[PDB]
Amino acid sequence: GKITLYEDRGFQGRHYECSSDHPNLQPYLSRCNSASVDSGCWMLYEQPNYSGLQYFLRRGDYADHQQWMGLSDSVRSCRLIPHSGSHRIRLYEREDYRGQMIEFTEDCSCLQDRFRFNEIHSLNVLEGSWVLYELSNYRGRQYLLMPGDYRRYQDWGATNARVGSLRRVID
Repeated sequence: GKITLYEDRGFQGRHYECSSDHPNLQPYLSRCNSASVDSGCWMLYEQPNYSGLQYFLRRGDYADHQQWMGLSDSVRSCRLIPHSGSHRIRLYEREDYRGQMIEFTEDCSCLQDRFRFNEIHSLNVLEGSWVLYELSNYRGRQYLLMPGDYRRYQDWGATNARVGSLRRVID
């Protein structure tokens, strides 16, 4: 993967190129207003050490932060999301993997068309990396999920449990 991040809008000002996860971009860039993704799938974070608001970016050019749906010019850590060949996830109605459950191996643009819960309170990533979204059609807050256990909603970094769509990360 390769991404170039620029301080100024329209691919200007001081820039910095990443090829791996970077937990602290502050020594190399004091703001981020445009980005170019040459390869791979990336997650940008508003705060350092993979903290704060998250934004998914795929191969392409982003002339301003609103183009990746950011609300500010704070990008302070990033992750190169790992490729997978298969994806499988389970979502649960309540904490600790109880209540009604649903599984996906495809993208789901609208969770409520399959499930009947505006909120999801635990989940299991069995394969592949996924971006979870607060709202249907891949809108609202974004949360990266990677293979592993998520037993409450605060484990994917949310402060609420709204989930309305789910996308597989693919290159």
